[PDB]
Amino acid sequence: IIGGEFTTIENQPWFAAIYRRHRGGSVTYVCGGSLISPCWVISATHCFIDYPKKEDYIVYLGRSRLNSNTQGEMKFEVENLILHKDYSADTLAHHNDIALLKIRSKEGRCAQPSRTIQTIALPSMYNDPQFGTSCEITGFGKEQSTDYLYPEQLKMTVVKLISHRECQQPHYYGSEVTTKMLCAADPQWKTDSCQGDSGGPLVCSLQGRMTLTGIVSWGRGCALKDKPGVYTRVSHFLPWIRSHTK
Ligand SMILES: N=C(N)c1ccc2cc(C(=O)Nc3ccccc3)ccc2c1
Repeated sequence: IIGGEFTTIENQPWFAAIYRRHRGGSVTYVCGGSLISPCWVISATHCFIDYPKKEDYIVYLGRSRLNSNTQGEMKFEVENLILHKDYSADTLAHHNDIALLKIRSKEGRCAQPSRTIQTIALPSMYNDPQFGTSCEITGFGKEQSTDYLYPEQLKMTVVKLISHRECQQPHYYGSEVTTKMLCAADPQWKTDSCQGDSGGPLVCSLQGRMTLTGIVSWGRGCALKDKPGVYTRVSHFLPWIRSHTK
């Protein structure tokens, strides 16, 4: 997250921290995710497509720091890694950038909801917030594009949704951004998601309900002028999510 504020997991209790185990035992951070039901975390297929072995992943819920075992956190392995069969990547745009991770503790249990571990509601069909609505993003991604390290403390920021017609303007993304994607950015271009925030949530309060409107997917650079963050439009994928979690 470029700009924004440092936060803790009690403020974003649906946030999942996803890591990967390498040959030799080193563990590195991969992407964010969101808890949609006790056994299911939703994220972005581009985070996993090049390393599709479910055994390599570690998922934490209730974790506030990249290298601390936060009090109350829960650690999980991935029982089922579901990648979207029509996922694809263009030079900038990622398509069907959505994935499901069925999670299990070493005892075979799903998440236990608590003050610091909670689900986030899915959106309803054909009912996303209007352009100009403020939504929040959360993640352990880069603080500056030139950084190679990720921040130790979880961050959040607030951005505004941008219409499809504005996002398809020539100086924005043209025809590369589709109706299955949602743009969101800072009008002053000082805060955004960045590399390492992929898979994480874009949460919008809609009609008084906190909702997982989007999933961090792609963007040209980070916090660049006329280059919004692009998010998978979760409401489009409700049939896919329902069918793949049944
Ligand atoms: N400007 C943004 N909001 C934004 C969002 C997501 C991003 C993802 C990556 C990224 O590294 N994606 C990726 C990583 C590995 C394989 C495929 C895509 C880089 C910059 C981003 C900026």
